[PDB]
Amino acid sequence: SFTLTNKNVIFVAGLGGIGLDTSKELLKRDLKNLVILDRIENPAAIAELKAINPKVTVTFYPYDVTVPIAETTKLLKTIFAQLKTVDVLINGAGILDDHQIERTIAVNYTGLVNTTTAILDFWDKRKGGPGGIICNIGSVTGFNAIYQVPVYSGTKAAVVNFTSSLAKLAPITGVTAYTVNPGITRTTLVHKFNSWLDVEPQVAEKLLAHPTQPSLACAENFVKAIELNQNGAIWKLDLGTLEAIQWTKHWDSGI
Amino acid sequence: SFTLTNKNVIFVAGLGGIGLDTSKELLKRDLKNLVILDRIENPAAIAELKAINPKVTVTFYPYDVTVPIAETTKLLKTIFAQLKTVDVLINGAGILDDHQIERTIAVNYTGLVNTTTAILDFWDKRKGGPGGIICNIGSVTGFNAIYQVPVYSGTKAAVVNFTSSLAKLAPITGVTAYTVNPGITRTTLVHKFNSWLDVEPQVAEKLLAHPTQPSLACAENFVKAIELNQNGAIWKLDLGTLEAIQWTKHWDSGI
Ligand SMILES: NC(=O)C1=CN([C@@H]2O[C@H](COP(=O)(O)OP(=O)(O)OC[C@H]3O[C@@H](n4cnc5c(N)ncnc54)[C@H](O)[C@@H]3O)[C@@H](O)[C@H]2O)C=CC1
Ligand SMILES: NC(=O)C1=CN([C@@H]2O[C@H](COP(=O)(O)OP(=O)(O)OC[C@H]3O[C@@H](n4cnc5c(N)ncnc54)[C@H](O)[C@@H]3O)[C@@H](O)[C@H]2O)C=CC1
Repeated sequence: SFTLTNKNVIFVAGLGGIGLDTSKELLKRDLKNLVILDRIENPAAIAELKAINPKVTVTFYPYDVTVPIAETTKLLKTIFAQLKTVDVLINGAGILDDHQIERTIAVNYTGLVNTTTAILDFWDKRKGGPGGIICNIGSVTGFNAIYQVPVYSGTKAAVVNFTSSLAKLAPITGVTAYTVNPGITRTTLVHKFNSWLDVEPQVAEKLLAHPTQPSLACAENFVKAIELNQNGAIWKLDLGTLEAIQWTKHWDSGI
Repeated sequence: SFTLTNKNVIFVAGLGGIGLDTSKELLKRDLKNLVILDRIENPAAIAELKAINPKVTVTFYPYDVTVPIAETTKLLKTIFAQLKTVDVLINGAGILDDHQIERTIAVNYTGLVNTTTAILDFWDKRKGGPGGIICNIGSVTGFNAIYQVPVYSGTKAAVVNFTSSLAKLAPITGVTAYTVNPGITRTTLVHKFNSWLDVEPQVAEKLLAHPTQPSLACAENFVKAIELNQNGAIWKLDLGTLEAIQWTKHWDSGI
Protein backbone atom coordinates (compact mmCIF):
# COMPACT_ATOMS: atom_id res chain seq x y z
CA SER A 1 0.00 0.00 0.00
CA PHE A 2 1.21 3.52 -0.75
CA THR A 3 2.19 5.73 2.17
CA LEU A 4 3.80 9.16 2.46
CA THR A 5 5.92 7.83 5.34
CA ASN A 6 9.60 8.48 4.63
CA LYS A 7 8.89 9.85 1.15
CA ASN A 8 10.76 12.65 -0.59
CA VAL A 9 8.34 15.16 -2.13
CA ILE A 10 9.08 18.16 -4.36
CA PHE A 11 6.20 20.68 -4.27
CA VAL A 12 6.31 23.33 -6.98
CA ALA A 13 4.21 26.28 -5.78
CA GLY A 14 4.04 25.02 -2.21
CA LEU A 15 3.64 28.50 -0.62
CA GLY A 16 0.46 29.82 -2.27
CA GLY A 17 -3.06 29.69 -0.84
CA ILE A 18 -3.74 26.04 -1.61
CA GLY A 19 -0.04 25.19 -1.61
CA LEU A 20 0.79 26.34 1.93
CA ASP A 21 -2.24 24.59 3.40
CA THR A 22 -1.36 21.42 1.44
CA SER A 23 2.23 21.65 2.67
CA LYS A 24 0.96 21.92 6.24
CA GLU A 25 -1.35 18.93 5.68
CA LEU A 26 1.49 16.87 4.17
CA LEU A 27 3.65 17.57 7.23
CA LYS A 28 1.15 15.78 9.46
CA ARG A 29 2.68 12.65 7.93
CA ASP A 30 6.29 11.63 8.52
CA LEU A 31 7.81 12.43 5.14
CA LYS A 32 11.61 12.30 4.97
CA ASN A 33 11.88 15.52 2.97
CA LEU A 34 9.50 18.19 1.73
CA VAL A 35 11.29 20.42 -0.80
CA ILE A 36 9.32 23.55 -1.61
CA LEU A 37 10.05 25.31 -4.90
CA ASP A 38 8.34 28.69 -5.40
CA ARG A 39 8.84 32.20 -6.77
CA ILE A 40 7.24 33.43 -3.51
CA GLU A 41 10.09 34.00 -1.05
CA ASN A 42 8.53 33.96 2.40
CA PRO A 43 11.02 33.02 5.10
CA ALA A 44 8.31 33.20 7.78
CA ALA A 45 6.21 30.56 5.98
CA ILE A 46 9.29 28.34 5.72
CA ALA A 47 9.97 28.76 9.45
CA GLU A 48 6.26 27.78 10.11
CA LEU A 49 6.61 24.68 7.90
CA LYS A 50 9.83 23.55 9.54
CA ALA A 51 8.10 23.72 12.94
CA ILE A 52 5.19 21.38 12.19
CA ASN A 53 7.05 18.07 12.18
CA PRO A 54 10.54 17.59 13.58
CA LYS A 55 10.97 14.27 11.71
CA VAL A 56 10.72 15.97 8.30
CA THR A 57 13.45 18.07 6.68
CA VAL A 58 11.91 21.07 4.92
CA THR A 59 14.02 22.75 2.26
CA PHE A 60 13.15 25.77 0.12
CA TYR A 61 14.58 26.72 -3.27
CA PRO A 62 13.52 29.78 -5.27
CA TYR A 63 12.09 28.65 -8.61
CA ASP A 64 10.25 30.26 -11.49
CA VAL A 65 8.54 27.63 -13.69
CA THR A 66 8.87 29.78 -16.82
CA VAL A 67 12.64 29.34 -17.13
CA PRO A 68 13.99 27.25 -20.01
CA ILE A 69 14.07 23.49 -19.27
CA ALA A 70 17.88 23.45 -18.94
CA GLU A 71 17.55 25.72 -15.88
CA THR A 72 14.98 23.37 -14.33
CA THR A 73 17.36 20.47 -15.00
CA LYS A 74 20.17 22.37 -13.23
CA LEU A 75 18.00 22.85 -10.12
CA LEU A 76 16.75 19.24 -10.15
CA LYS A 77 20.38 18.12 -10.33
CA THR A 78 21.06 20.10 -7.12
CA ILE A 79 17.96 18.63 -5.43
CA PHE A 80 18.67 15.02 -6.47
CA ALA A 81 22.28 15.50 -5.25
CA GLN A 82 20.80 16.55 -1.88
CA LEU A 83 18.14 13.84 -1.68
CA LYS A 84 19.33 11.03 -4.00
CA THR A 85 15.71 10.00 -4.69
CA VAL A 86 12.48 11.93 -5.20
CA ASP A 87 9.22 9.98 -4.80
CA VAL A 88 6.51 12.51 -5.67
CA LEU A 89 6.53 15.74 -7.71
CA ILE A 90 3.55 18.11 -7.22
CA ASN A 91 3.34 20.71 -10.01
CA GLY A 92 1.06 23.40 -8.57
CA ALA A 93 2.10 26.70 -10.19
CA GLY A 94 -0.68 28.85 -11.59
CA ILE A 95 -1.66 32.43 -12.33
CA LEU A 96 -5.19 33.76 -13.00
CA ASP A 97 -4.97 36.91 -15.10
CA ASP A 98 -6.40 36.90 -18.62
CA HIS A 99 -4.67 40.19 -19.33
CA GLN A 100 -1.42 38.15 -19.36
CA ILE A 101 -1.91 35.70 -22.27
CA GLU A 102 1.71 34.63 -22.80
CA ARG A 103 2.50 34.31 -19.10
CA THR A 104 -0.75 32.46 -18.26
CA ILE A 105 0.21 29.80 -20.80
CA ALA A 106 3.90 29.76 -19.82
CA VAL A 107 3.12 29.28 -16.14
CA ASN A 108 0.04 27.06 -16.22
CA TYR A 109 0.85 24.71 -19.10
CA THR A 110 4.36 25.05 -20.54
CA GLY A 111 6.08 25.27 -17.15
CA LEU A 112 4.17 22.24 -15.83
CA VAL A 113 5.09 20.27 -18.96
CA ASN A 114 8.75 21.29 -18.67
CA THR A 115 9.16 20.41 -14.99
CA THR A 116 7.54 17.04 -15.74
CA THR A 117 9.76 16.51 -18.80
CA ALA A 118 12.83 17.51 -16.84
CA ILE A 119 12.14 15.11 -13.93
CA LEU A 120 11.48 12.26 -16.37
CA ASP A 121 15.23 12.30 -17.14
CA PHE A 122 15.92 11.23 -13.53
CA TRP A 123 12.99 8.82 -13.24
CA ASP A 124 12.35 7.18 -16.61
CA LYS A 125 12.69 3.42 -16.25
CA ARG A 126 14.02 3.23 -19.82
CA LYS A 127 17.07 5.23 -18.64
CA GLY A 128 17.53 2.98 -15.60
CA GLY A 129 15.55 5.32 -13.31
CA PRO A 130 13.18 4.24 -10.53
CA GLY A 131 9.89 5.63 -11.82
CA GLY A 132 7.98 8.26 -9.83
CA ILE A 133 4.56 9.84 -9.13
CA ILE A 134 3.38 13.16 -10.58
CA CYS A 135 0.51 15.06 -8.98
CA ASN A 136 -0.57 17.98 -11.17
CA ILE A 137 -2.87 20.72 -9.96
CA GLY A 138 -5.44 21.18 -12.71
CA SER A 139 -8.80 22.87 -12.08
CA VAL A 140 -12.51 22.21 -12.63
CA THR A 141 -12.16 24.81 -15.44
CA GLY A 142 -10.28 22.13 -17.43
CA PHE A 143 -13.53 20.19 -17.51
CA ASN A 144 -15.87 23.15 -18.11
CA ALA A 145 -14.46 26.64 -18.31
CA ILE A 146 -15.08 29.81 -16.42
CA TYR A 147 -15.72 31.36 -19.87
CA GLN A 148 -14.88 34.86 -18.63
CA VAL A 149 -11.27 33.68 -18.25
CA PRO A 150 -11.02 31.71 -21.50
CA VAL A 151 -7.23 31.68 -21.68
CA TYR A 152 -6.78 30.40 -18.15
CA SER A 153 -9.50 27.75 -18.58
CA GLY A 154 -7.89 26.52 -21.79
CA THR A 155 -4.54 26.09 -20.00
CA LYS A 156 -6.30 23.98 -17.36
CA ALA A 157 -8.00 21.85 -20.08
CA ALA A 158 -4.47 21.24 -21.41
CA VAL A 159 -3.17 20.18 -17.96
CA VAL A 160 -6.06 17.70 -17.51
CA ASN A 161 -5.55 16.13 -20.94
CA PHE A 162 -1.74 16.06 -20.65
CA THR A 163 -1.90 14.43 -17.21
CA SER A 164 -4.35 11.80 -18.41
CA SER A 165 -1.85 11.02 -21.18
CA LEU A 166 1.07 10.82 -18.73
CA ALA A 167 -0.91 8.16 -16.81
CA LYS A 168 -1.41 6.13 -19.99
CA LEU A 169 2.37 6.28 -20.52
CA ALA A 170 3.11 4.78 -17.09
CA PRO A 171 3.82 1.30 -18.47
CA ILE A 172 6.55 2.80 -20.68
CA THR A 173 8.11 5.36 -18.35
CA GLY A 174 7.41 3.94 -14.92
CA VAL A 175 5.93 7.31 -13.87
CA THR A 176 2.32 7.46 -12.76
CA ALA A 177 0.30 10.64 -12.70
CA TYR A 178 -3.05 12.15 -11.79
CA THR A 179 -4.68 15.55 -11.47
CA VAL A 180 -6.18 17.16 -8.38
CA ASN A 181 -8.75 19.63 -9.73
CA PRO A 182 -10.08 22.06 -7.19
CA GLY A 183 -13.46 23.76 -7.50
CA ILE A 184 -13.54 27.44 -6.45
CA THR A 185 -11.26 27.77 -3.43
CA ARG A 186 -10.96 30.85 -1.21
CA THR A 187 -7.46 32.16 -1.84
CA THR A 188 -6.01 35.41 -3.19
CA LEU A 189 -6.12 33.92 -6.69
CA VAL A 190 -9.88 34.51 -6.97
CA HIS A 191 -10.30 37.53 -4.69
CA LYS A 192 -9.53 39.92 -7.54
CA PHE A 193 -8.69 39.02 -11.12
CA ASN A 194 -8.76 40.10 -14.73
CA SER A 195 -11.14 38.68 -17.32
CA TRP A 196 -10.04 38.43 -20.96
CA LEU A 197 -10.45 41.82 -22.68
CA ASP A 198 -12.43 42.85 -19.58
CA VAL A 199 -15.52 40.95 -20.81
CA GLU A 200 -16.61 40.71 -17.14
CA PRO A 201 -15.13 43.41 -14.87
CA GLN A 202 -17.00 41.96 -11.89
CA VAL A 203 -15.90 38.36 -12.49
CA ALA A 204 -14.37 37.87 -9.01
CA GLU A 205 -17.39 39.31 -7.20
CA LYS A 206 -19.84 37.30 -9.30
CA LEU A 207 -17.87 34.06 -8.87
CA LEU A 208 -17.47 34.47 -5.11
CA ALA A 209 -21.23 34.97 -4.67
CA HIS A 210 -21.63 31.24 -5.43
CA PRO A 211 -20.50 28.34 -3.24
CA THR A 212 -16.80 27.91 -2.60
CA GLN A 213 -14.59 25.89 -0.25
CA PRO A 214 -11.81 27.06 2.08
CA SER A 215 -8.18 26.22 1.19
CA LEU A 216 -7.92 24.06 4.36
CA ALA A 217 -10.64 21.68 3.16
CA CYS A 218 -9.11 21.56 -0.33
CA ALA A 219 -5.73 20.71 1.25
CA GLU A 220 -7.24 17.92 3.34
CA ASN A 221 -8.68 16.31 0.22
CA PHE A 222 -5.53 17.01 -1.82
CA VAL A 223 -3.43 14.87 0.56
CA LYS A 224 -6.18 12.23 0.77
CA ALA A 225 -6.03 12.01 -3.06
CA ILE A 226 -2.20 11.67 -2.96
CA GLU A 227 -2.56 8.87 -0.39
CA LEU A 228 -5.08 7.04 -2.60
CA ASN A 229 -2.33 7.09 -5.25
CA GLN A 230 -4.54 6.27 -8.24
CA ASN A 231 -2.86 6.48 -11.63
CA GLY A 232 -5.02 8.25 -14.16
CA ALA A 233 -7.39 9.71 -11.59
CA ILE A 234 -9.11 12.94 -12.49
CA TRP A 235 -9.89 14.07 -8.98
CA LYS A 236 -12.44 16.78 -8.33
CA LEU A 237 -11.95 18.70 -5.05
CA ASP A 238 -15.07 20.83 -4.84
CA LEU A 239 -17.24 22.10 -1.99
CA GLY A 240 -15.13 20.23 0.55
CA THR A 241 -15.46 16.76 -0.97
CA LEU A 242 -13.20 14.37 -2.86
CA GLU A 243 -14.76 12.92 -6.04
CA ALA A 244 -13.45 11.67 -9.39
CA ILE A 245 -14.43 12.38 -12.98
CA GLN A 246 -15.40 9.75 -15.55
CA TRP A 247 -13.99 11.35 -18.71
CA THR A 248 -16.29 11.04 -21.73
CA LYS A 249 -15.16 8.68 -24.48
CA HIS A 250 -15.73 10.84 -27.58
CA TRP A 251 -12.94 9.40 -29.69
CA ASP A 252 -10.23 6.75 -29.61
CA SER A 253 -7.03 6.52 -31.63
CA GLY A 254 -6.99 2.72 -31.45
CA ILE A 255 -3.38 2.87 -30.19
CA SER B 1 -29.62 32.40 -43.11
CA PHE B 2 -25.83 32.58 -43.10
CA THR B 3 -24.09 32.42 -46.47
CA LEU B 4 -20.47 32.61 -47.63
CA THR B 5 -21.60 34.51 -50.72
CA ASN B 6 -19.89 37.90 -50.89
CA LYS B 7 -18.01 37.36 -47.62
CA ASN B 8 -14.42 38.22 -46.72
CA VAL B 9 -12.56 35.33 -45.08
CA ILE B 10 -9.12 35.30 -43.47
CA PHE B 11 -7.65 31.79 -43.36
CA VAL B 12 -4.56 31.31 -41.19
CA ALA B 13 -2.77 28.16 -42.36
CA GLY B 14 -4.73 27.94 -45.61
CA LEU B 15 -1.99 26.19 -47.62
CA GLY B 16 -1.30 23.04 -45.55
CA GLY B 17 -2.81 19.58 -46.20
CA ILE B 18 -6.25 20.31 -44.79
CA GLY B 19 -5.86 24.03 -45.39
CA LEU B 20 -5.32 24.01 -49.14
CA ASP B 21 -8.17 21.57 -49.73
CA THR B 22 -10.45 23.69 -47.54
CA SER B 23 -9.37 26.78 -49.49
CA LYS B 24 -10.30 25.04 -52.73
CA GLU B 25 -13.64 23.98 -51.24
CA LEU B 26 -14.39 27.51 -50.03
CA LEU B 27 -13.77 28.81 -53.56
CA LYS B 28 -16.70 26.74 -54.87
CA ARG B 29 -18.74 29.49 -53.19
CA ASP B 30 -18.83 33.07 -54.43
CA LEU B 31 -16.80 34.69 -51.66
CA LYS B 32 -15.82 38.32 -52.07
CA ASN B 33 -12.33 37.73 -50.73
CA LEU B 34 -10.24 34.85 -49.45
CA VAL B 35 -7.09 36.09 -47.68
CA ILE B 36 -4.60 33.30 -46.98
CA LEU B 37 -2.05 33.81 -44.21
CA ASP B 38 0.63 31.12 -43.92
CA ARG B 39 4.34 30.52 -43.33
CA ILE B 40 4.38 28.18 -46.31
CA GLU B 41 5.25 30.14 -49.48
CA ASN B 42 3.73 28.31 -52.45
CA PRO B 43 3.10 30.63 -55.37
CA ALA B 44 1.85 27.79 -57.57
CA ALA B 45 -0.89 27.05 -55.01
CA ILE B 46 -1.84 30.74 -54.87
CA ALA B 47 -2.09 30.87 -58.69
CA GLU B 48 -4.20 27.69 -58.65
CA LEU B 49 -6.54 29.18 -56.05
CA LYS B 50 -6.95 32.42 -58.02
CA ALA B 51 -7.98 30.39 -61.07
CA ILE B 52 -10.75 28.35 -59.39
CA ASN B 53 -13.37 31.11 -59.14
CA PRO B 54 -13.07 34.32 -61.10
CA LYS B 55 -15.59 36.11 -58.87
CA VAL B 56 -13.31 35.75 -55.83
CA THR B 57 -10.23 37.85 -55.02
CA VAL B 58 -7.48 35.73 -53.44
CA THR B 59 -4.69 37.50 -51.54
CA PHE B 60 -1.71 35.85 -49.84
CA TYR B 61 0.23 37.19 -46.88
CA PRO B 62 3.24 35.39 -45.36
CA TYR B 63 2.52 35.02 -41.64
CA ASP B 64 3.99 33.15 -38.69
CA VAL B 65 1.43 32.85 -35.85
CA THR B 66 4.19 32.76 -33.16
CA VAL B 67 4.97 36.48 -33.49
CA PRO B 68 3.94 38.84 -30.67
CA ILE B 69 0.38 40.14 -30.77
CA ALA B 70 1.44 43.67 -31.81
CA GLU B 71 2.85 42.17 -35.03
CA THR B 72 -0.44 40.41 -35.80
CA THR B 73 -2.18 43.74 -35.12
CA LYS B 74 0.01 45.40 -37.75
CA LEU B 75 -0.88 42.74 -40.30
CA LEU B 76 -4.60 42.91 -39.51
CA LYS B 77 -4.52 46.72 -39.79
CA THR B 78 -3.21 46.25 -43.31
CA ILE B 79 -5.85 43.68 -44.29
CA PHE B 80 -8.62 45.88 -42.91
CA ALA B 81 -7.16 48.86 -44.86
CA GLN B 82 -7.20 46.63 -47.97
CA LEU B 83 -10.71 45.26 -47.59
CA LYS B 84 -12.47 47.41 -44.95
CA THR B 85 -14.34 44.41 -43.50
CA VAL B 86 -13.62 40.81 -42.52
CA ASP B 87 -16.52 38.41 -41.86
CA VAL B 88 -14.88 35.13 -40.88
CA LEU B 89 -11.49 34.25 -39.35
CA ILE B 90 -10.24 30.65 -39.58
CA ASN B 91 -7.35 29.87 -37.19
CA GLY B 92 -5.86 26.66 -38.56
CA ALA B 93 -2.14 26.60 -37.71
CA GLY B 94 -0.69 23.49 -36.11
CA ILE B 95 2.49 21.48 -35.70
CA LEU B 96 2.75 17.85 -34.50
CA ASP B 97 6.15 17.32 -32.92
CA ASP B 98 6.42 16.48 -29.21
CA HIS B 99 10.19 17.08 -29.36
CA GLN B 100 9.33 20.80 -29.80
CA ILE B 101 7.50 21.56 -26.54
CA GLU B 102 7.69 25.36 -26.59
CA ARG B 103 6.93 25.63 -30.31
CA THR B 104 4.00 23.18 -30.16
CA ILE B 105 2.38 25.36 -27.49
CA ALA B 106 3.29 28.63 -29.19
CA VAL B 107 1.78 27.57 -32.53
CA ASN B 108 -1.19 25.47 -31.44
CA TYR B 109 -2.54 27.46 -28.53
CA THR B 110 -0.80 30.79 -27.93
CA GLY B 111 -0.76 31.82 -31.58
CA LEU B 112 -4.45 30.92 -32.00
CA VAL B 113 -5.41 32.91 -28.90
CA ASN B 114 -3.32 35.89 -30.02
CA THR B 115 -4.77 36.06 -33.54
CA THR B 116 -8.25 35.83 -31.99
CA THR B 117 -7.45 38.53 -29.43
CA ALA B 118 -5.96 40.80 -32.09
CA ILE B 119 -8.97 40.57 -34.39
CA LEU B 120 -11.31 41.36 -31.48
CA ASP B 121 -9.85 44.87 -31.41
CA PHE B 122 -11.42 45.38 -34.85
CA TRP B 123 -14.59 43.33 -34.29
CA ASP B 124 -15.63 43.59 -30.64
CA LYS B 125 -18.93 45.47 -30.44
CA ARG B 126 -17.67 47.14 -27.23
CA LYS B 127 -14.96 48.75 -29.40
CA GLY B 128 -17.58 49.95 -31.87
CA GLY B 129 -16.89 47.04 -34.28
CA PRO B 130 -19.32 44.87 -36.28
CA GLY B 131 -18.83 41.49 -34.59
CA GLY B 132 -17.66 38.48 -36.64
CA ILE B 133 -17.21 34.68 -36.71
CA ILE B 134 -14.17 32.65 -35.64
CA CYS B 135 -13.67 29.06 -36.84
CA ASN B 136 -10.82 27.35 -34.92
CA ILE B 137 -9.22 24.12 -36.04
CA GLY B 138 -9.05 21.90 -32.99
CA SER B 139 -8.64 18.12 -33.18
CA VAL B 140 -10.32 15.00 -31.78
CA THR B 141 -7.24 14.83 -29.53
CA GLY B 142 -8.76 17.77 -27.58
CA PHE B 143 -11.61 15.41 -26.60
CA ASN B 144 -9.39 12.35 -25.96
CA ALA B 145 -5.62 12.47 -26.48
CA ILE B 146 -3.26 10.55 -28.65
CA TYR B 147 -1.36 9.89 -25.36
CA GLN B 148 1.94 9.31 -27.22
CA VAL B 149 1.91 13.02 -28.18
CA PRO B 150 0.72 14.39 -24.85
CA VAL B 151 1.98 17.95 -25.36
CA TYR B 152 0.19 18.31 -28.71
CA SER B 153 -3.03 16.72 -27.40
CA GLY B 154 -3.07 19.11 -24.42
CA THR B 155 -2.70 22.08 -26.79
CA LYS B 156 -5.80 20.87 -28.69
CA ALA B 157 -7.76 20.41 -25.43
CA ALA B 158 -6.98 24.07 -24.77
CA VAL B 159 -8.27 25.12 -28.21
CA VAL B 160 -11.57 23.29 -27.72
CA ASN B 161 -12.08 24.74 -24.24
CA PHE B 162 -11.01 28.25 -25.30
CA THR B 163 -13.32 28.21 -28.34
CA SER B 164 -16.30 27.07 -26.30
CA SER B 165 -15.64 30.06 -24.02
CA LEU B 166 -15.48 32.48 -26.99
CA ALA B 167 -18.93 31.20 -28.01
CA LYS B 168 -20.31 31.89 -24.49
CA LEU B 169 -18.86 35.44 -24.76
CA ALA B 170 -20.65 36.20 -28.09
CA PRO B 171 -23.45 38.17 -26.36
CA ILE B 172 -20.78 40.49 -24.93
CA THR B 173 -18.35 40.77 -27.83
CA GLY B 174 -20.55 40.14 -30.89
CA VAL B 175 -18.03 37.48 -32.05
CA THR B 176 -19.38 33.95 -32.43
CA ALA B 177 -17.11 30.90 -32.58
CA TYR B 178 -16.94 27.14 -33.07
CA THR B 179 -14.28 24.47 -33.52
CA VAL B 180 -13.82 22.05 -36.38
CA ASN B 181 -12.02 19.02 -34.95
CA PRO B 182 -10.75 16.56 -37.54
CA GLY B 183 -10.10 12.89 -36.79
CA ILE B 184 -6.93 11.46 -38.36
CA THR B 185 -6.55 12.99 -41.82
CA ARG B 186 -4.13 12.01 -44.56
CA THR B 187 -1.66 14.86 -44.74
CA THR B 188 2.08 15.11 -44.20
CA LEU B 189 1.41 15.99 -40.53
CA VAL B 190 0.91 12.33 -39.63
CA HIS B 191 3.23 10.44 -42.02
CA LYS B 192 6.20 10.77 -39.65
CA PHE B 193 6.29 12.60 -36.33
CA ASN B 194 7.91 12.61 -32.91
CA SER B 195 6.42 11.27 -29.69
CA TRP B 196 7.21 12.91 -26.34
CA LEU B 197 10.53 11.58 -25.04
CA ASP B 198 10.31 8.95 -27.79
CA VAL B 199 7.77 6.95 -25.72
CA GLU B 200 6.55 5.51 -29.04
CA PRO B 201 9.09 5.78 -31.87
CA GLN B 202 6.70 4.08 -34.31
CA VAL B 203 3.75 6.32 -33.40
CA ALA B 204 3.08 7.30 -37.03
CA GLU B 205 3.19 3.72 -38.25
CA LYS B 206 0.91 2.52 -35.47
CA LEU B 207 -1.56 5.38 -35.90
CA LEU B 208 -1.73 4.92 -39.70
CA ALA B 209 -2.74 1.27 -39.26
CA HIS B 210 -6.06 2.64 -37.94
CA PRO B 211 -8.70 4.45 -39.97
CA THR B 212 -7.97 7.76 -41.63
CA GLN B 213 -9.91 10.09 -43.97
CA PRO B 214 -8.72 12.07 -47.01
CA SER B 215 -8.04 15.77 -46.52
CA LEU B 216 -10.54 16.51 -49.32
CA ALA B 217 -13.40 14.89 -47.34
CA CYS B 218 -12.31 16.81 -44.23
CA ALA B 219 -12.37 20.02 -46.26
CA GLU B 220 -15.85 19.33 -47.59
CA ASN B 221 -17.16 18.89 -44.07
CA PHE B 222 -15.19 21.91 -42.81
CA VAL B 223 -16.96 24.20 -45.28
CA LYS B 224 -20.33 22.52 -44.48
CA ALA B 225 -19.73 23.32 -40.80
CA ILE B 226 -18.86 26.96 -41.61
CA GLU B 227 -22.10 27.25 -43.62
CA LEU B 228 -24.11 25.82 -40.71
CA ASN B 229 -22.67 28.72 -38.65
CA GLN B 230 -23.62 27.37 -35.23
CA ASN B 231 -22.21 29.40 -32.38
CA GLY B 232 -20.69 27.06 -29.78
CA ALA B 233 -20.71 23.97 -31.97
CA ILE B 234 -17.95 21.43 -31.32
CA TRP B 235 -17.67 19.77 -34.74
CA LYS B 236 -16.05 16.37 -35.24
CA LEU B 237 -14.81 15.83 -38.81
CA ASP B 238 -13.89 12.16 -38.77
CA LEU B 239 -14.02 9.23 -41.19
CA GLY B 240 -15.48 11.43 -43.94
CA THR B 241 -18.44 12.83 -41.99
CA LEU B 242 -19.50 15.85 -39.96
CA GLU B 243 -21.00 15.32 -36.50
CA ALA B 244 -21.54 17.63 -33.54
CA ILE B 245 -20.15 16.64 -30.15
CA GLN B 246 -22.13 17.23 -26.95
CA TRP B 247 -19.63 18.29 -24.25
CA THR B 248 -20.24 16.79 -20.82
CA LYS B 249 -21.20 19.21 -18.09
CA HIS B 250 -18.96 18.03 -15.23
CA TRP B 251 -18.95 21.38 -13.43
CA ASP B 252 -20.58 24.79 -13.63
CA SER B 253 -19.30 28.06 -12.20
CA GLY B 254 -22.83 29.42 -11.76
CA ILE B 255 -21.94 32.54 -13.78
N1 LIG C 1 -8.27 29.04 -5.93
C1 LIG C 1 -9.02 28.36 -6.80
O1 LIG C 1 -10.23 28.54 -6.90
C2 LIG C 1 -8.31 27.33 -7.73
C3 LIG C 1 -6.96 27.20 -7.91
N2 LIG C 1 -6.52 26.27 -8.82
C4 LIG C 1 -5.07 26.12 -8.99
O2 LIG C 1 -4.44 25.89 -7.74
C5 LIG C 1 -3.04 26.31 -7.82
C6 LIG C 1 -2.77 27.27 -6.67
O3 LIG C 1 -3.75 28.30 -6.75
P1 LIG C 1 -4.06 29.20 -5.44
O4 LIG C 1 -3.27 28.67 -4.32
O5 LIG C 1 -5.49 29.46 -5.36
O6 LIG C 1 -3.42 30.58 -5.91
P2 LIG C 1 -2.22 31.48 -5.42
O7 LIG C 1 -2.09 32.68 -6.25
O8 LIG C 1 -2.28 31.74 -3.94
O9 LIG C 1 -0.97 30.50 -5.58
C7 LIG C 1 -0.35 30.33 -6.92
C8 LIG C 1 0.91 29.51 -6.64
O10 LIG C 1 1.64 29.39 -7.91
C9 LIG C 1 2.93 29.90 -7.74
N3 LIG C 1 3.41 30.46 -9.02
C10 LIG C 1 2.83 31.37 -9.85
N4 LIG C 1 3.61 31.69 -10.88
C11 LIG C 1 4.75 30.95 -10.69
C12 LIG C 1 5.96 30.86 -11.40
N5 LIG C 1 6.21 31.51 -12.55
N6 LIG C 1 6.91 30.03 -10.93
C13 LIG C 1 6.68 29.35 -9.76
N7 LIG C 1 5.60 29.39 -9.03
C14 LIG C 1 4.66 30.21 -9.52
C15 LIG C 1 2.70 31.04 -6.70
O11 LIG C 1 3.91 31.60 -6.24
C16 LIG C 1 1.88 30.24 -5.68
O12 LIG C 1 2.67 29.23 -5.05
C17 LIG C 1 -2.90 26.93 -9.23
O13 LIG C 1 -2.41 25.97 -10.15
C18 LIG C 1 -4.34 27.35 -9.53
O14 LIG C 1 -4.49 27.48 -10.95
C19 LIG C 1 -7.36 25.26 -9.31
C20 LIG C 1 -8.70 25.50 -9.17
C21 LIG C 1 -9.26 26.41 -8.25
N1 LIG D 1 -3.99 15.66 -40.14
C1 LIG D 1 -4.59 15.26 -39.00
O1 LIG D 1 -4.76 14.09 -38.67
C2 LIG D 1 -5.16 16.40 -38.10
C3 LIG D 1 -4.86 17.73 -38.21
N2 LIG D 1 -5.36 18.58 -37.29
C4 LIG D 1 -5.03 20.00 -37.33
O2 LIG D 1 -5.33 20.49 -38.64
C5 LIG D 1 -4.49 21.64 -38.89
C6 LIG D 1 -3.83 21.42 -40.24
O3 LIG D 1 -2.94 20.30 -40.15
P1 LIG D 1 -2.60 19.43 -41.46
O4 LIG D 1 -3.10 20.05 -42.70
O5 LIG D 1 -2.96 18.00 -41.27
O6 LIG D 1 -1.01 19.50 -41.39
P2 LIG D 1 0.02 20.39 -42.24
O7 LIG D 1 1.35 20.21 -41.60
O8 LIG D 1 -0.02 20.08 -43.68
O9 LIG D 1 -0.54 21.86 -42.11
C7 LIG D 1 -0.17 22.67 -40.92
C8 LIG D 1 -0.65 24.06 -41.32
O10 LIG D 1 -0.33 24.95 -40.21
C9 LIG D 1 0.53 25.96 -40.69
N3 LIG D 1 1.47 26.39 -39.65
C10 LIG D 1 2.32 25.66 -38.88
N4 LIG D 1 3.10 26.43 -38.10
C11 LIG D 1 2.70 27.71 -38.41
C12 LIG D 1 3.13 28.97 -37.93
N5 LIG D 1 4.08 29.09 -37.01
N6 LIG D 1 2.51 30.06 -38.47
C13 LIG D 1 1.55 29.92 -39.42
N7 LIG D 1 1.10 28.79 -39.91
C14 LIG D 1 1.72 27.72 -39.38
C15 LIG D 1 1.31 25.29 -41.84
O11 LIG D 1 2.12 26.15 -42.62
C16 LIG D 1 0.11 24.63 -42.53
O12 LIG D 1 -0.70 25.60 -43.15
C17 LIG D 1 -3.56 21.79 -37.69
O13 LIG D 1 -4.09 22.72 -36.73
C18 LIG D 1 -3.56 20.36 -37.13
O14 LIG D 1 -3.25 20.39 -35.73
C19 LIG D 1 -6.41 18.22 -36.40
C20 LIG D 1 -6.70 16.88 -36.37
C21 LIG D 1 -6.27 15.92 -37.33
